[PDB]
Amino acid sequence: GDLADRFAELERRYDARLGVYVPATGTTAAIEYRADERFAFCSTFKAPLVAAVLHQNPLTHLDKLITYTSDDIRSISPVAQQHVQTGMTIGQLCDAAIRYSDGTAANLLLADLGGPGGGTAAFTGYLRSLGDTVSRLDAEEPELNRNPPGDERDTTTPHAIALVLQQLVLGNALPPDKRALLTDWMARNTTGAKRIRAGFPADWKVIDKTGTGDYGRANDIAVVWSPTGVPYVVAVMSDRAGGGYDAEPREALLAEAATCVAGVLA
Repeated sequence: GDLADRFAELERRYDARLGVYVPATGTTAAIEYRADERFAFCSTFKAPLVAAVLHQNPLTHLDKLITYTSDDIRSISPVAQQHVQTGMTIGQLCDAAIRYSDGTAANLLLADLGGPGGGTAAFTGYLRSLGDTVSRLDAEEPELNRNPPGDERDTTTPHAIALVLQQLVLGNALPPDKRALLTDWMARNTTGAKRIRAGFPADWKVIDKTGTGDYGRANDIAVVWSPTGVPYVVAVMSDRAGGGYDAEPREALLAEAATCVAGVLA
């Protein structure tokens, strides 16, 4: 049979472009479909963003209180928009950026990393530090969701983001204490319940970070553990740019791609 042909079928059926990368392991072949094509990050960048902040600071930084105003809410911010009077610690911002894709939390973390004018360049440099010479972040929330198809700004590839996530969660990019915090935030994220999680049987552990944006963009990046505890990284990216900037993103496409990945990893 041919898994690439089945991913092409999914593209036809959803009127979408699909990108998949599951890195090879000691027990398994890579899965790669449009893996070197660019896709917008959308909120998937918030996982490596939290990694960057963890990397750059001692863990005491998690307790630093960040203050902001209602004028700083410029994107979908389910947590931050309720704490304008209290502020939020860095740890709380990390939590909100991963579990609620909070755009203001992500913009505040970008500013923590790079200063007000340098956060996106700082983030890009963190990915350069992991060996990623393709990905680039250029805008903050919400504009990073909104670039036209073909614009390289605010893009990654399934191959690049999968190998970043592999290094962050399974590899040694972060010390194991910091790694555990990133893994726990991703593990307590329910935003992706209808994406990669929906394509893996309930006895597999799935931690993930979703992304959603214009031109029908729906992404999910996950680490999964088999019932016997074998880990894999699964990156699924999609867009529906043929439908225009207001094309509906389709979570189900990512669930079905994930089902096809789970069928070959099971």
